[PDB]
Amino acid sequence: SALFEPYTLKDVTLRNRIAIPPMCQFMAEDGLINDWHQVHYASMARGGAGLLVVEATAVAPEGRITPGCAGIWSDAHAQAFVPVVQAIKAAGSVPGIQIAHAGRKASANRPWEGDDHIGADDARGWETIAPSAIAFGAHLPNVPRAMTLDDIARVKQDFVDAARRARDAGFEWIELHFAHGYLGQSFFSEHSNKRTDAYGGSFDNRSRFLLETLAAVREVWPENLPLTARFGVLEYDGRDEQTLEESIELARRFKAGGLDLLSVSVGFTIPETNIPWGPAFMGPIAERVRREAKLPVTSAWGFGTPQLAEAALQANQLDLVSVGRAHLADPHWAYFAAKELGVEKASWTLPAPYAHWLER
Amino acid sequence: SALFEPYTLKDVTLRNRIAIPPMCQFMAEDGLINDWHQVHYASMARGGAGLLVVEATAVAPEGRITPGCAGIWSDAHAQAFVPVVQAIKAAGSVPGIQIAHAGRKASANRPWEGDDHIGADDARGWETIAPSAIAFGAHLPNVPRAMTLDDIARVKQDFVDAARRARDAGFEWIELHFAHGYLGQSFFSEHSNKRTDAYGGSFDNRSRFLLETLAAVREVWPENLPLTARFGVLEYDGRDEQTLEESIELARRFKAGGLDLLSVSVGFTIPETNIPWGPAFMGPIAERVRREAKLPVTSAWGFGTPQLAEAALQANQLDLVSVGRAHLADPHWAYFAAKELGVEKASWTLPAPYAHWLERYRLEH
Ligand SMILES: Cc1cc2nc3c(=O)[nH]c(=O)nc-3n(C[C@H](O)[C@H](O)[C@H](O)COP(=O)(O)O)c2cc1C
Ligand SMILES: Cc1cc2nc3c(=O)[nH]c(=O)nc-3n(C[C@H](O)[C@H](O)[C@H](O)COP(=O)(O)O)c2cc1C
Ligand SMILES: CCOC(=O)/C(=N\O)C(C)=O
Ligand SMILES: CCOC(=O)/C(=N\O)C(C)=O
Repeated sequence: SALFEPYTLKDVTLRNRIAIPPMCQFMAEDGLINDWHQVHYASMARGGAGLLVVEATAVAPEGRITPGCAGIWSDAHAQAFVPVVQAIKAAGSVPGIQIAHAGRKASANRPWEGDDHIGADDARGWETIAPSAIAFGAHLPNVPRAMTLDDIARVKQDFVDAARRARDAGFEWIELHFAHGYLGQSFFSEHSNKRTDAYGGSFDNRSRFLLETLAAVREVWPENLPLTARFGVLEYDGRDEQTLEESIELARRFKAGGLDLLSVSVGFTIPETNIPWGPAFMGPIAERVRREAKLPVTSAWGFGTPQLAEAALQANQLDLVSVGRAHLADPHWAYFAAKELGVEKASWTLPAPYAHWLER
Repeated sequence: SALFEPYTLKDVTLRNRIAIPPMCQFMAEDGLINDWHQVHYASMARGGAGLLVVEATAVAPEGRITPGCAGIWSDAHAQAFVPVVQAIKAAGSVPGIQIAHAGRKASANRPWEGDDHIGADDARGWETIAPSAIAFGAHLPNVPRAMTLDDIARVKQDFVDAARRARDAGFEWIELHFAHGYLGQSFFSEHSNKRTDAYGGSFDNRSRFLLETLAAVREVWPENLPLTARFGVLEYDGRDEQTLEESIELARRFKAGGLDLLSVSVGFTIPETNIPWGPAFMGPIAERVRREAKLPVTSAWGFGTPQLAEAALQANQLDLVSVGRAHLADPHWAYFAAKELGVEKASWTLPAPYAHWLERYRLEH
């Protein structure tokens, strides 16, 4: 089974090709994780996935999506991640973290608490920032404050500080969150970036915030640990061929700037789109990024059935298959996949106290 | 769905009829549980089961099955369970514990490390105790020493102390391990009990250790929390009708002694048996105990699919369905069962950070 072949990248060896992508839990308080996250991450890691990327973790308080989002904007926040890192590693998985800034989508309620913007004057809300003073719209109406050059410098340094904290907490894999309509994605997209200075307009200018942030993080993130990013490569906004071509060029520049692997996703920059509502539509798109930018990739969105994950690898569309919601449903999904694909000694995907009893 | 109806026993209410039965993890050191157990139990409790009975926990060091078994023979051992109790409760489940003494099956290797008795020249082992100096046989050849009267008094007091510690740690449900060929079961069975004193040689004498231990625990265990036991009611040794009749009479005496629920199992007292493993094969046996002894019951050993669990309740065989190995495979099995049975808002079997995203309407529209 291709899904259960190991994978090497820099000094890291993943025991299989199953990655758990970042999934916000909305359970932190003032950015601090707690026993929700400790059990959640340790259980999924014991389930057998080779890599576990911890949820979008804000580089600054205003970069949280919600009041429940994790943060890494102080040393105390970073120290709280140490037992999570160590439990993931003790399970034989590789601990990663996605560091993030929600941009204009920040200051929102938790998804099961309305999912909508909280006003900045509410005690629970705060002021949001973005490349341009233009709202997402729909349930996120609040107009963000357009960033100055000083704001750009400050946020970049927050990403750098977050990466250094993640390093010292023991994460072995980092992912910059440049996808999903948050700050980085919104600098890239002409829908949200109306700037006419050095950070807007041309392809070079729209790419600048992302490339400068990557380069600044690269100075502090160890050369021997994978440096990765998530990026939305199309929007399903009627401009897909041109947008994908530009995104592939940015991926080439990421590679030239030291990126080791790209998590290929959708932009979600604006609500006026027509994104597919079915599984594995990203397969051929991720494949094109991988082949044309000559860079390892992962992708997600419906690959959480064992045969689909296996097919994507056999087709060389992906190097790792990210499986998100299936791991919320079943933290031992990797074992389920091994069983379904007929892997020899499939139960030993799990630790001995489970594996011994579940042997075929 | 019957499987998702609440159940009340004494002053404890379970949110559904899915119980996670005790399952040894073999990961403790010197009886102390650790991060293995913390995550293991918290994750299963978040999975939605209404009751989680923590694994066989030794009342005394020599009553561990293996060097990896949990213990509760000191207050520090009990304190180690406090965060497990709290995590199970925080998840909305009810924390129980099975307190145990492995008897002649003690001093064994972990199942994936040979599963057999530790040899004499291995310093990890210890002398075992039992009603009589007779080995189980097969892969458990070590001969135990026959208990003295003082040993009997001491082990009973160890059960009392263990129950008091479990109570003080916050457990809301206790299960005495009188099954599976361990110390209590071995007092009841004529295969293993060769005594001629007050503790063997008649039905009353063979029942005595179990009834005295129950009564001693009852003095310290709160009236308002379920007092339960697991007991092997037949052996599949060619003596089933007579053995089941005696076991059901003992169950009636457990009820008279304040037992609130019986976990109905197989004796496993000796290896020379022919157990007819199959789907839900214990259903009719559990129903017979339930009806003849007039005691609520649970059982296990093949109910671990959503339809088998639901059917055992619809057939009036069980009050709670114990689902063991399926929860090792999938800690969120209770959610899986709710989904498979078409329960309304099935994903809300889980906490919100999972339930929101797994809502069937959200997934389908
Ligand atoms: C609860 C939840 C939280 C998510 N949080 C993040 C996040 O923090 N960062 C991110 O890049 N994507 C996030 N996403 C997207 C997932 O990483 C993934 O792409 C998506 O769930 C699709 O994969 P799946 O079909 O296997 O679930 C989240 C998805 C879910 C369901
Ligand atoms: C790993 C494991 C450990 C077990 N440990 C115990 C135990 O501590 N106490 C007990 O009474 N039964 C124990 N048993 C038996 C289970 O409680 C249960 O009866 C058995 O798994 C059958 O139910 P199932 O078909 O749902 O798995 C154990 C079973 C397993 C698989
Ligand atoms: C829909 C795209 O947005 C995401 O997946 C996400 N983070 O990236 C969350 C928290 O939902
Ligand atoms: C087979 C009967 O014995 C059991 O189920 C048991 N404990 O009760 C263990 C640890 O295996």
